[PDB]
Amino acid sequence: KPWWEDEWEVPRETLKLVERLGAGQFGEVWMGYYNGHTKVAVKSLKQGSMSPDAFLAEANLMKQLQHQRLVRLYAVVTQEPIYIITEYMENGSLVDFLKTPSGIKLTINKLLDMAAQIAEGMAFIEERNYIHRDLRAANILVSDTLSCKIADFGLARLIEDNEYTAREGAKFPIKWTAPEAINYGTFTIKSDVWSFGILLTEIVTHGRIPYPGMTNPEVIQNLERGYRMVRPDNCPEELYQLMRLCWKERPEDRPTFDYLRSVLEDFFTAT
Ligand SMILES: Cc1cccc(C)c1-n1c(=O)c2cnc(Nc3ccc(N4CCN(C)CC4)cc3)nc2n2c3ccccc3nc12
Repeated sequence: KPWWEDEWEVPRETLKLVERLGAGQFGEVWMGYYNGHTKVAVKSLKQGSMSPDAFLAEANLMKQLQHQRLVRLYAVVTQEPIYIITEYMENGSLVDFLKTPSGIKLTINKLLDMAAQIAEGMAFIEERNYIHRDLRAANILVSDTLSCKIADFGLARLIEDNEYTAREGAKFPIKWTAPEAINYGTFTIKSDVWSFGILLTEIVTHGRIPYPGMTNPEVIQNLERGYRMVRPDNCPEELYQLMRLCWKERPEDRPTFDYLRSVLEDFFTAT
């Protein structure tokens, strides 16, 4: 819909940027207030850094994917500089939070709770025929009440058939991406499942980089041998075996996110 009819378009005057949370090549992200009282996160595009159409596509997707377990789109300002306003998550990214004095004290019970919350959000994405493609602790935001939500749908895509085929040039994080995606550029919800497995290791190690002491080619070599990530220190065996399900060779053999949610919730109540 044109901006003058779009429910999400709001006057730039309604926003007050208060604190910068991040700055980069394509712009900045700020904590701010909408109409003085509502705390929000604001992403601003650096004119010239990238296509505005590219910048807003993420916001347009989020207009389509709304759920309690996914960071919510709040509004957009489609006049340069273009802004994307969203639901503010007080405790930032999960990978960072798990490293704070608070995150460090979390019991395995709360870690499993969070893991299930994440699988819950993905189950929704899975059900709506979407894929995330960038599922990792860095892309899970934490609230002031210690609840988690899926974020950054920049690579997210509606799946019309079964898979999405990236471009022969597209590049992705080796340690977090499923083999089929790394080798054929083919993504399915099953690829996200693999990423979830990796994310589970990030949770249990309180943010440690997956495959400790290994370079990307070492990782690929070991995977091809049938090996999987070595058991993280202090990782409950039940959880480890759940991770291994996420890492099965055949995409089709990996479980659904609803199954993962279900199991993790049982793990939670058991602890
Ligand atoms: C707005 C937006 C549009 C499209 C896609 C996404 C993912 C967002 N998007 C949010 O929803 C989004 C929602 N909540 C937060 N909270 C938050 C609080 C403290 C810190 N910290 C912790 C303390 N250090 C000091 C500062 C950073 C970091 C984050 N941050 C977001 N951020 C970002 C924060 C830093 C850098 C980039 C960011 N992009 C977003």
